[PDB]
Amino acid sequence: NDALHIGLPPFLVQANNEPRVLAAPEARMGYVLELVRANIAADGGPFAAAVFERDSGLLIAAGTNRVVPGRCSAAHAEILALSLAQAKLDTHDLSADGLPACELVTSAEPCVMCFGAVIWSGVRSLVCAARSDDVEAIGFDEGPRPENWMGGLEARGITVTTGLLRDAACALLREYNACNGVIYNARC
Amino acid sequence: MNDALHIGLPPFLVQANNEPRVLAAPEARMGYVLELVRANIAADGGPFAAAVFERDSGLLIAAGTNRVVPGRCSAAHAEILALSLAQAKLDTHDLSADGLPACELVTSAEPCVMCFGAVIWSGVRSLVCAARSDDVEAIGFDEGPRPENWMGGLEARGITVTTGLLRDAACALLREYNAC
Ligand SMILES: Nc1ccn([C@@H]2O[C@H](CO)[C@@H](O)[C@H]2O)c(=O)n1
Ligand SMILES: [Zn+2]
Ligand SMILES: [Zn+2]
Repeated sequence: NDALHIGLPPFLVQANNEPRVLAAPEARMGYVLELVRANIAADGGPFAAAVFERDSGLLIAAGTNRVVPGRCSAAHAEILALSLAQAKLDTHDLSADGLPACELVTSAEPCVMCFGAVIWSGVRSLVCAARSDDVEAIGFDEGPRPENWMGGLEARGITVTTGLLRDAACALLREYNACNGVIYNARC
Repeated sequence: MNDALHIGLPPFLVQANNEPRVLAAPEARMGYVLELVRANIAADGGPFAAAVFERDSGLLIAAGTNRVVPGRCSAAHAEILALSLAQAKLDTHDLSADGLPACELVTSAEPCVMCFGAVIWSGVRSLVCAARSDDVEAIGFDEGPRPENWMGGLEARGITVTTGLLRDAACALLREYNAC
């Protein structure tokens, strides 16, 4: 109660502690989707994200949705990934002098809150898997984002790419929803 | 710290989140939030503060301030901290959980797009702002690309919005921050 403290589950600490370099976009997203599955198993939401150095593929920090277990509605994957990267690099601005250009790789297009977080973070690129329609058509609300939000990011100098490994990302979302119920199911 | 995400709070804010406070009148609530603004500036933070109160009684639940630079966290806006600390105190991610008294976010200035979203997901049923978006822009702070008619967006989701409460007092503090 004397500070904002969002604990990270073991698999996420593991992810943030082990050096990892993933050059290809598919490799980066593949890893982020692995975190989605691991997070679901760790009582978290079906969302994950990670900040990588854009030009080297070095993983800086990863985050996942810890809203329920962390008793914090702001604990979205993007918020955690961006904040943990900033804490590690010791700056609130990921585009600060001397720092490498950063990229946020996310399992799904950001909700309105994370959309804003991306703009303030300093990352220079956003790479998404599942599309907004995918998540919303599955019961996930992205919230009221501004018109042509992608264009807005582009105007902020933030490059946007979406649909990367979309099929696998959507499969994981539907898999989560298939088990998102109170009635026990051994398959879950 | 390494593992978890840990945003430390300055002395005045730790105190604000532990001392009993019941402020019935909206102006009393905002007056207190503005006091946190000045204290935050003295504590190397941005000129913004916010607090979550029980809407009817005025019982203070939690307070937050802009700790972006000293906390090395761009998401550490006043609103994010206030809503998050309130959720931690009430043991839930949803401030609208059945049984909980209606909550209200009293903030020193209209929210940026990130905090606009945070308010929506928080469970608060009311938002009360002092300084207007234009006042914030007037000292170099960006509200970001918020959707058209953001206030209507909140009202459409069951969140009442009040703006301009003690606006001039809030602006006096914003201008002072800019000058110094
Ligand atoms: N892009 C998105 C979309 C949704 N969510 C999460 O799933 C819940 C319902 O949409 C939301 O409450 C939130 O936990 C998310 O983290 N990120
Ligand atoms: Zn989000
Ligand atoms: Zn904000």
